[PDB]
Amino acid sequence: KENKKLLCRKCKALACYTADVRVIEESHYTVLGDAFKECFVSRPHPKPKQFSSFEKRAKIFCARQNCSHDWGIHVKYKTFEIPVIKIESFVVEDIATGVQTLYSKWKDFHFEKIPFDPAEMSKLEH
Amino acid sequence: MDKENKKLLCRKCKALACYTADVRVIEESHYTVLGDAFKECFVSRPHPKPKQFSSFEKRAKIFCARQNCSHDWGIHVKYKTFEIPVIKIESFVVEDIATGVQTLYSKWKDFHFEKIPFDPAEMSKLEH
RNA sequence: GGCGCGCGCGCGCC
RNA sequence: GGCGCGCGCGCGCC
Ligand SMILES: [Zn+2]
Ligand SMILES: [Zn+2]
Repeated sequence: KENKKLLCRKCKALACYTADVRVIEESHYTVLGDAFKECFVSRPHPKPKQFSSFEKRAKIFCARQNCSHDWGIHVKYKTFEIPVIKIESFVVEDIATGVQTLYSKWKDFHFEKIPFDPAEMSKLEH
Repeated sequence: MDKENKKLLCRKCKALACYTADVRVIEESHYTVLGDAFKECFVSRPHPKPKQFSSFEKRAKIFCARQNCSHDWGIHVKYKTFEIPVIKIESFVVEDIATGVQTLYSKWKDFHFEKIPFDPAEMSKLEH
């Protein structure tokens, strides 16, 4: 349906749009685009682990000045290296009303959840 | 012997608070404790945001009597003609007497024991 | 990241 | 007190 914005919960800076969100295995969420990479920084995860289909390499934080709010992790998924965000760190804002809402779990936030597609990235990267 | 009775220990200092046998439930939601033995285990002071709700008149927040703990245990209310303490299971360690196993419950609804309903006749029979 | 629990605390409703 | 929500810190399992 309509498009929404994701704002950092701590500093409230624009993070990304739900239009660029892709769902893996119906439970993990990543964001497509090179623009988004400017929004977060990556750093060594203290306790690296491997679950489901990923290999946890680091945690990502808000790229902003004094913010650095924990946004999620960065992993290895198949032939890719992608960030994985937790809805709990962001504020969802309806673009046409300014109405903001907070979700604790991805399952409680109902929007168009488009599945992650490897062919969708090799088309934008090649 | 009844091997369902449980001890309630202050979560912060581990001191004995009371037994589940002395616990009475008001309106299927609020839990209070019977007897003076329990009255010696806590202290109280006026509540910040309180008073009227349900059939209660929140008259104070109660804490663990141990001067080196003072853990929050609940509140004291005016219920009908009585003045009673109301406790939150979230503040205690549940220890099963028969096996010593300790458990932590965040909600009364999760703690399963023989829940005896509060009854004024009981209150009275013990006052005279 | 998902799920779960713990510790400390704030706010609303009754 | 019950119920809901949020803030900060930590742990377990995958
Ligand atoms: Zn931020
Ligand atoms: Zn204590």
